Amino acid sequence: SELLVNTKSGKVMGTRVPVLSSHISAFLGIPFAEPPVGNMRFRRPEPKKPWSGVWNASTYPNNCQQYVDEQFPGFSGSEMWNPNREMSEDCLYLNIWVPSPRPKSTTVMVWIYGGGFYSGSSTLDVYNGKYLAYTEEVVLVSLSYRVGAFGFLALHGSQEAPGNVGLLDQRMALQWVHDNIQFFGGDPKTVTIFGESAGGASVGMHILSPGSRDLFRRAILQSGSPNCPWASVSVAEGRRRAVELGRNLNCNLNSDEELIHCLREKKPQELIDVEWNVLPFDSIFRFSFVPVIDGEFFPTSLESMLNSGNFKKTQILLGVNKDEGSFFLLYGAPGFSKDSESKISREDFMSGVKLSVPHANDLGLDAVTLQYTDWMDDNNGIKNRDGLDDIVGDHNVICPLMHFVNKYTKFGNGTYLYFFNHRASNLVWPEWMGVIHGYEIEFVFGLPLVKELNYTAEEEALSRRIMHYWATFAKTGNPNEPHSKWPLFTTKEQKFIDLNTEPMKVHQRLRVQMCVFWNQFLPKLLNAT
Ligand SMILES: CC1=C[C@H]2Cc3[nH]c(=O)ccc3[C@]3(C1)NCCC[C@H]23
Ligand SMILES: *[C@@H]1O[C@H](CO)[C@@H](O)[C@H](O)[C@H]1NC(C)=O
Ligand SMILES: *[C@@H]1O[C@H](CO)[C@@H](O)[C@H](O)[C@H]1NC(C)=O
Repeated sequence: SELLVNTKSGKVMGTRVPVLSSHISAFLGIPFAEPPVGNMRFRRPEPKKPWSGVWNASTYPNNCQQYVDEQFPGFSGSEMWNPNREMSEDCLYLNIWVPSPRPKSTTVMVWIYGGGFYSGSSTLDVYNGKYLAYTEEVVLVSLSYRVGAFGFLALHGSQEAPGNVGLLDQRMALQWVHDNIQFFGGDPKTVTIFGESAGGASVGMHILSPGSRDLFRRAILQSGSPNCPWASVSVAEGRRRAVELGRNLNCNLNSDEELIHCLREKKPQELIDVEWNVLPFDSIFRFSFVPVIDGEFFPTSLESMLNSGNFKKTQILLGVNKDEGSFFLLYGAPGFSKDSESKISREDFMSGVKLSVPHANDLGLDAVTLQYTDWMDDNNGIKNRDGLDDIVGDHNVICPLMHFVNKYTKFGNGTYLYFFNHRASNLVWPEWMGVIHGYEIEFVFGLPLVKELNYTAEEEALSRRIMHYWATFAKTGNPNEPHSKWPLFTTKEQKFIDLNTEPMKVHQRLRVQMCVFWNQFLPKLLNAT
């Protein structure tokens, strides 16, 4: 039977699922590690003990314990990202969608969710791999990993809460896939990891980390880069945040062992309740528990690794959306609201600048402000709103990604860059938010192919184009159909393409004007001052 698979960890039984008037197999909730509960909380994941009998892989697993967004109760726009299954620390499972009939050795894609390392679920409707698996005939895997303090509390030096364990969870799932995907018809030597936002930064981190490199072949990064300003902290800052968390739960802070023991005696929600209290500055696009530059998972600083070519050399496909910053300004910056056009005053603009570059001194805040203000029309509310949107997106996603792509391309074996700028016709978020962070995902996963979802014919065609670009690249290292063009991104030309419903257009030097400011000038200014 097609729904029965014997793996090295034991036998699993899947389920048939309908998709676009057809069907494929799905093995949901396959465990890849021992439950990270009790004394195991904060510890590195342990490989799953093989089992006898048949594991029921017919239903989605629990979602990891995480902060739940209740900023707009009942609103589909935000609810679609919240956990849609019971939360539990016993959450280390993966999902696999397999074409029917079962392939023998086909292209494999592994998805990594990316809610800023503090949230995300492999079970969201927007992450349903059945459309992509089916349409492109690939074996689609979505993994899970601990988020928040559970996945990233870091007390460097202790073996109890070393930090980066959520990245280790990802690595274990990649290892399981590498070891067992052949049994589901996938080619373990042709695995492409892909992810968005923190998932995109994660993908880059596995490209960098020596211990993760051999577990996959190619990589796709969507609106996320490993060098993003919010994607990691130093060992010292990580330690400070762990101590501060303990201080918030009235923990004994006499030793690491004292602190860790206390944190393990707290219920999941108690940790989540005070998680946002440990940030060092009032800021946006900053998350509490993220990867730590530790000397193990990351041998040296990211920049020196990038500079010396110390990373997996292969092909990558990546890009960004037009208005990456809007979501974060909506959730926090003074002046933005979901139901108004959010025209911004000069004063709120400046408050926004400060929330956006929290580490900067006044001179630095002045430099940014100068750079993004139209001094002829400095009180124009629309311009202030849009400039702030660009500041957030440029600083947090685009420029860090452009720096990564340029550093990578000097040593890689092929780069393909895109700029996604199509606003979905059925978007429930206000128009001022534009092409929002995370909204290219639904096209990558092919939801536009589903009639009831209300997309236009043009949108369905865009989704098919994107899915085929992603799948062809995963299979060959080139998104273009041989003898059927998305140009290769090179150090010299630096070409990229737009992804929308209009005829493809090739461009060059994506936001180079602003990224020279964020990647070369500002860092220099903050270091001199
Ligand atoms: C940090 C973050 C980054 C984006 C990616 C993401 N991914 C998730 O899985 C859950 C929430 C989210 C986010 C939170 N909130 C919903 C809109 C997308 C963004
Ligand atoms: C688990 O598998 C059994 C069959 O062995 C099935 O009846 C059940 O519905 C599955 N999941 C549930 C509902 O707990
Ligand atoms: C990738 O590597 C192969 C051989 O190692 C080489 O022939 C090819 O030119 C490289 N491609 C790129 C885009 O660098």
